[PDB]
Amino acid sequence: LGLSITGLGVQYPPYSLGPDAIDILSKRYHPESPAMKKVLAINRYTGIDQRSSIGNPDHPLVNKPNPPTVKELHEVFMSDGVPLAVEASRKAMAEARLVPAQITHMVSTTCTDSANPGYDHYVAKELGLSDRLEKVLLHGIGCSGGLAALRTAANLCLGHTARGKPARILVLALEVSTTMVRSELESIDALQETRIGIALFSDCASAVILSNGIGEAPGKPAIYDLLGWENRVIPDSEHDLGFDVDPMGWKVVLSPRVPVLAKASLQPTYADLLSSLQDQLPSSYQKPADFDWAMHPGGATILSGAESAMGLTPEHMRASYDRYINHGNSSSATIFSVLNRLREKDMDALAPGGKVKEYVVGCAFGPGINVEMCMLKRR
Amino acid sequence: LGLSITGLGVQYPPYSLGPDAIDILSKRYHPESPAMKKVLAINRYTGIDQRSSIGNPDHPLVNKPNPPTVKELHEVFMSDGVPLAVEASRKAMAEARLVPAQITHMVSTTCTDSANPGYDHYVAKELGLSDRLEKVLLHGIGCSGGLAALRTAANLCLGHTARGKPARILVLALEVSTTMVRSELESIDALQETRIGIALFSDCASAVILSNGIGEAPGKPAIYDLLGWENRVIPDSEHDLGFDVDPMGWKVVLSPRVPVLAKASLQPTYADLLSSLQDQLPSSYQKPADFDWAMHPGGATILSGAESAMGLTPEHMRASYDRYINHGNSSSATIFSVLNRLREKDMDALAPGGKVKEYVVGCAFGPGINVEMCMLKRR
Ligand SMILES: CCCCCCCCCCCCCCCCCCCC(=O)O
Repeated sequence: LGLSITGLGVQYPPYSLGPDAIDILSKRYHPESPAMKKVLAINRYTGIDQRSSIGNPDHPLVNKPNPPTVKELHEVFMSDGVPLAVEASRKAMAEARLVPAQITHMVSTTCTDSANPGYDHYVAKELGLSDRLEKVLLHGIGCSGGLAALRTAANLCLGHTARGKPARILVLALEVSTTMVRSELESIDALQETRIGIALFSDCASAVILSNGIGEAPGKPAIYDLLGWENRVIPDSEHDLGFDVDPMGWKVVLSPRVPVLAKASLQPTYADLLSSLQDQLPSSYQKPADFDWAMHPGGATILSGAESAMGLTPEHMRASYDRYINHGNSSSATIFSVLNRLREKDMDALAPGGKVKEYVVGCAFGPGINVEMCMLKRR
Repeated sequence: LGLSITGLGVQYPPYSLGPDAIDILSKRYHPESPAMKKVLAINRYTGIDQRSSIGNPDHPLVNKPNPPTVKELHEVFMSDGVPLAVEASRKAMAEARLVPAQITHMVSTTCTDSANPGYDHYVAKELGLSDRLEKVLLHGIGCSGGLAALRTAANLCLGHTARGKPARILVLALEVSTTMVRSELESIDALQETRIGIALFSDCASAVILSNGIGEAPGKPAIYDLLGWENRVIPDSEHDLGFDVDPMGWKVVLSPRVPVLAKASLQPTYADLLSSLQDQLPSSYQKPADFDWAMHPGGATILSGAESAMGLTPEHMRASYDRYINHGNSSSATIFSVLNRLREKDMDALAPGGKVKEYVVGCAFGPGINVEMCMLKRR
């Protein structure tokens, strides 16, 4: 295929918040109620130690009499979110040793903004990218966005390959979820339903460069080679997982069924992934535990579910646990943060069998329910 | 390249709104004011006779004490817009002689909805498309979306060509703008600014099937072959055109510069398009007047601007005027409606000098400002 990730960059925002950040804001704006009690309790059962945020509980946006409107949310997405995407993209470009003029496409995603021009326009502008740049801003897909953007970039790379053209694609995910805290609080208080969104999600931008190899001076270094991918939708599961537009932003839909449906989808999707490319793999990469696993940490039960279904230890998904515990679920931006972390020396120390694996399965689930899986070779 | 459009389908909603529709609603919900007076005057000089709509001025969505919220807008996008998209897609597939299992990708666009799962998920499910379908839902681009989606589908088709696989891509645009009438009325009244969007925009869904030829019969019919494409961003023009998310939907941004910038972009974009394919065109197809022009009718001065810049008659853009006069500006869905109409016998009889052209230039502009242009060969 000639497809390789030649750079990765991750930018988390300045603030790191413990579980009491939610308690502070809840107390400030709502009297205690049964549903709030339940959710405040759940906020402490996730296994997330700290979450990344563009701000703290005293930020003016979330301290109005009302939750901020979707317009007010957009304003902060641009002032505090966009800067993170530019820095993540610069880092990925620096690692890949590419200059702005060499970027041929950009595939971006977010589920926590709506805008025309889209946020990718402003990022490309700050990076000084070409006025001829081909851009894709994906919408509709939430947490599976990082891998869906990577898969989309792969297809686009191969389109240029078919024409004998160099392709260097900036693949970007930016999520700013923590600003919707007051919206979720209002829904919990007024509707008295146990909405677990406030407990899970955080802010982040992450980027990789995907190259089709054409035009590279030979023997050029890469971090991962992209070998293959699979994608599926789980039937009759639209009502289980979603993010509905609202004058207050977007409202989380997240049912108890989600981690059950996700776990059941793992084994047959992995089978299809592996069968499409097994003849490219060595004898030491045959069963799920032989690989390192870059799982999107959608929640604690996704990780324990995956360990259970595939027969893995936590250390097989060490970088996933690392991001989840220390940063929380940053939706589409999390997966590239995981792949970035996985190749660092202190994750190497924790490799199952004392063997850092040459092959990595990536996996993510999102609204649909959409399942995304990919196979990487780590150089 | 082996790329062709093998089917097209267009579905307008049943209702047609004359210039009185805006008068009815404004009088019902707002006092007389200078800004309202100006907009009501301008409305009658747009060059539009009728605008296609999912409803009439007595629709309950637009007759509440306040404008509908973006949540209420989504509900109607889903109930009234999605069925148009399913039917436009069905018709494109029918002309292409394809069954649901043959569709390998879907590339969709809208700027008048935000949802997760996006509207494309629900359209694909209604059509019975594959659980393995690769989907792209574009955001951030508004009116240029039809051609951006076509261009994106072109790169994706070629991705499959690189692997020797068949690609048949459903390319879909759906816009429902008429529902934001109370939002724009409120802005005109409140801000006392002459906002002309209310007078221009309408509702439509349109779709094409783009094929990469692999596994097609030798010399398989098509309606158009896709020969090439160009895309550019006009620098320093983000403020000139846009669609900002808001509790009441999205608010139109439009400066006086737009017609001049659009007009001025034609010559260099066209020159680049043609330079990239000079020895694929006959010498009888060199200057703009040599081609038929499928121009996105953004407004009357866009069509007249193009005539002036490029030395064309109104009949060079006959299908563009036909859509504009009779249906209004349906944003991203308009271009495929124009391309569908252009090939009808009725438009043939109005060709410049009675010469129906073998090559068609498609052109659209949207927020960015993004310019898109493509070269089609008509069969
Ligand atoms: C800026 C001030 C910081 C305030 C305290 C920080 C705590 C914030 C709680 C997080 C709110 C979560 C809102 C849910 C976002 C959902 C993301 C997409 C999920 C999906 O794809 O369905």
